Amino acid sequence: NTFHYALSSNNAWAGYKAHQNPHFFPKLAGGQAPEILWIGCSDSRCPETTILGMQPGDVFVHRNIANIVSPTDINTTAVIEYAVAHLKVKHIVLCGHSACGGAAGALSDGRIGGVLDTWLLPLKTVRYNHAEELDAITDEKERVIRIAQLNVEAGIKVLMNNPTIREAIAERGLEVHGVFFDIGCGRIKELGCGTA
Amino acid sequence: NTFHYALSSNNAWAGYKAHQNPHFFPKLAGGQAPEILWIGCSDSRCPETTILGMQPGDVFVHRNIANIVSPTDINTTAVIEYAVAHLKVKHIVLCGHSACGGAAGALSDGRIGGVLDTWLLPLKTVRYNHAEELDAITDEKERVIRIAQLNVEAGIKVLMNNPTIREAIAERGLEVHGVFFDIGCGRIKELGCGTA
Amino acid sequence: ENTFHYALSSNNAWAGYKAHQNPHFFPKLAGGQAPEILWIGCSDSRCPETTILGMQPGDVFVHRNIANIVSPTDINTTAVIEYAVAHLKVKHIVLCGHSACGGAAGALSDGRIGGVLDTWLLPLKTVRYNHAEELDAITDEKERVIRIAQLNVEAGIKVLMNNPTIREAIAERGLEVHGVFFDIGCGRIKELGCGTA
Amino acid sequence: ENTFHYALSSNNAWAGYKAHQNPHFFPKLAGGQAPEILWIGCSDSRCPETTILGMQPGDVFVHRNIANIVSPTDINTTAVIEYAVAHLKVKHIVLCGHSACGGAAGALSDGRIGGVLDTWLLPLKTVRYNHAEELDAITDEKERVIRIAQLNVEAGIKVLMNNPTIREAIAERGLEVHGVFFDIGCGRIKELGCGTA
Ligand SMILES: [Cl-]
Ligand SMILES: [Cl-]
Ligand SMILES: [Zn+2]
Ligand SMILES: [Zn+2]
Ligand SMILES: [Zn+2]
Ligand SMILES: [Zn+2]
Repeated sequence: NTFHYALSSNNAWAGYKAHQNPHFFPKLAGGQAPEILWIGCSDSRCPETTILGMQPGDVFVHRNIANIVSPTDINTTAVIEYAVAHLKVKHIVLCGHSACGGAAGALSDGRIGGVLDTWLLPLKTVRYNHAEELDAITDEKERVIRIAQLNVEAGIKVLMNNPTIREAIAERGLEVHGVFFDIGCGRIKELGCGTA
Repeated sequence: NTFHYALSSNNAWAGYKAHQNPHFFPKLAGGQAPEILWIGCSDSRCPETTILGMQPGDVFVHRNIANIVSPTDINTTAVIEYAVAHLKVKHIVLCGHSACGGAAGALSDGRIGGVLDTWLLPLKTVRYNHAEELDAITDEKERVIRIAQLNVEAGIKVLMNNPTIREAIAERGLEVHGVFFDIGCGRIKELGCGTA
Repeated sequence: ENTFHYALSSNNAWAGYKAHQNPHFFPKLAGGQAPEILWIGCSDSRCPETTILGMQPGDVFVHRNIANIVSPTDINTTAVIEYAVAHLKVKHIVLCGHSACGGAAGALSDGRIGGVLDTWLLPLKTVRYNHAEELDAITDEKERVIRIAQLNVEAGIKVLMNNPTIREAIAERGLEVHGVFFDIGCGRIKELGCGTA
Repeated sequence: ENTFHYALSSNNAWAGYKAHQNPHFFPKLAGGQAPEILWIGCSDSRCPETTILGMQPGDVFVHRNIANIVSPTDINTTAVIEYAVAHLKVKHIVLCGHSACGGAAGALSDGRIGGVLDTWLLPLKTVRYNHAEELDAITDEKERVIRIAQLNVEAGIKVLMNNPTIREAIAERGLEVHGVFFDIGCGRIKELGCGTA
C-alpha cells in the first residue's frame, strides 16, 4: 500500500524534476562527484540530503543504527574507502542526533536482543566510561542527547585513526567533522571534534 | 567550504520548513513511525527520501557499497532487526540502481584494493554464477545494470532467509520488495522478486 | 580458578619436558614460523588441529569459529586467510568439518538459538533450506547432523575457491585447497572430494 | 599435496595410538563435550592451545584469529563467546597473547600491510597510538613487539569484561576471565594481572 504509494510518488517526483530540468537525469546517469561522505543514523527522521537541503549527487552516505563507527567493521570501512580513495570526497561528516533509539538502548540495562546488544557495544562502552557524567543528568532525553554526542566524539576518534582517512588528510587536505542534528529545531551544529 | 554551505543550507531548509509548519519539527522530535525499511547503495545519486518524494520520518534506511545484503554482516542485520522487531515496518525495499560503482567493480578483473574486494565478494559470486549471461551482453553499461539487478535478486533471497524477517512475514504480513532505480529516467521499477 | 591454574601448571610441565627433549626446540620456535598448512575449523573442544594431526607447534596456522563457517564478507576469517596465503605462503588450506557439530544441529532445529548465533549460523541455515529434501529423509539424527556439516564444508570450500587471494595463489603458486571431515567416533579424517583437486 | 597427505597419515597414526591406549576414548568423545575453558588466541602456528597447555581434545573450546584481537562488534568472535559461555557454560575465559606476534609487529610498522589487514589490526594500531611514548622508548625491537602484544591482551580483556554475556555470567555463575602471555622462547605462560581477579 504505502510501498505502491512510494512508487507513485517516485514517478511524480521524477516527472516534475524532468520538466524542471530536461538534462538533470541524463547528467546524473553520467556519473557522480559528491564532495561529502555522510555517516549517520538509520533513523527515518535523518535523511541527509533533505535536512541539508541538497540534491541527488552530492552526498555519498552510509547509515546504521546509532551512527556507530567501529574499527573492524567492514561494511562501514568499504563505504569510507570507496568514498575517500575513489571518489576523493573532501569532507567526512559523522552525524549524531537527538532521540536516538540506539543511544537510548545503550543507556538501558536490559538485553535488547538479537544482534543489537553486540552492535551497540561501543556505545555501551561510551556509557561506562562517562557513567558519572551521564548519571548526573536528571532529564532522560538530555541524557540520550548527551550519550549521542559522546558517541559522535568517539566515532570521530576512530575515523581519525583510519589509515585511508589520514592519508587523505596528509596528502589532499581531507576534512572531518562531527555534527549533531537537533530534530526539535531541525538544525545541525558542530560538536567541535575533527580535523580542526 | 561545501561543508559550511551544507550547514547554511540546513539552517535555510529548517527555517523555511519551520515557517511552513510550526508543528513539524516538534512532532518529529516526538518519535518516528516509518513504514518502510530502505536498503540501498551509498551512491550519492540515490537519496531514498528525495527520489521517493517523501518526508523525514517515514523511511528507515541502511546504505552501503552496491546495496549488498550479506548473511553474517552485523551492520546490516542490526538495522534490519531494529526496523522489523522494534519499529514494526511493514515493507522492506532492497534497491539496486544503474551505473553502480560496486557492480562495475565486480565486473572488473582487477584488485580494487583494501577492504572492497572482500566486501564485493558476494557480487563477484553473482558474477561467476551468471558469467555466461553477463559476458553475452556487448554493452558495458547494460552489463553493469544487469549484474546490479542480479545483485538485488540475491540480496532478496538472503532477506527472505533472515529469521527476523520471516517471523514478521508469518505473523504480521511483512512485505519484501526488490526494486531498481534507473537514474537516466529517475524511475524506480519492481524486479519481480520478493514476498509476492 | 582451579582448572585454569591446573592449565598453567600443565603448561609448565609440558614446557619442562619439551625443553629437556630438545634444548633448541623453543629458541628455534621463537625465531619464526614456516607453517605449510592453514587450518580452518570448528571451535569445538574436541577438534584441536595440532593434536589430531599429530604434528608439532609451528607447522599449522589456524582459524577456528563456530561450525567452521567461511563467510565471504567476514573480515575476521579473511584476515587469517590473507596473512596465511600472502605472507606466510602456506601451501595447503584445509577446511575441516566434523561430526556432532553443535552449530550444525542448531541450524537443523527451528528454534531461535538466540543472540548473535542465528545470524552467524545463517549461511548454514541457508544450506539447510537448499537441501531440506535430502536432510529430512535421513532417519538417523546423528547422520543428519553429519550430513549438514559436510554440506557446510562443501559450501565453505566454494567460498574459499572464490576468494581472490586464494584464487591468485592457486593460479601462480599452486596453492591447494582441501575439504575434509573429522569423524570423532573413530578419530579419523577423510577427504570429502571438494577443493582444488 | 605431500604435506597434506602426510597430515592425514599422521592423523591416522595418532588415532590408532590413541585408540589402543584407550578403546573408549573416541566413543566417549563422540558423546558430547564439557570444556571448562574458552581460549582466545592468535592464529600463529606456534600457539596450539591444547598442546602447550598439555591437555586433551575435549577440554578447551577455542577461537583463534590474527593477533588474538577481541573486537566489540565482531560477530565471528562474539558467536564463539556466546556459545562457550551460554551453552557450554565454560568456567574460564583465557585471552592469550604471545611473543613474536606478526600482527603486533605489523601494527608497529607504518607501512600499509595491504588488503583487509590494516582494518583488522586497526584496534591494535589504536593501542599503538595511545602508548606511543612507552613503545618508542623501548630500544629492543623484540621487547617492543612483546610489549604491544601485552597491551593488546589488556585491551582485549577490557572488551571481554564489557561483553554482556560474559558480564552476566560473572555476576551469576562466577565466570572467570584471565589475560595471559605465552612466551615462545621459554614455552611458558604467565598471567598479565588483568581480568576478573
Ligand atoms: Cl576436485
Ligand atoms: Cl584483577
Ligand atoms: Zn538514531
Ligand atoms: Zn552503487
Ligand atoms: Zn562444531
Ligand atoms: Zn601472533
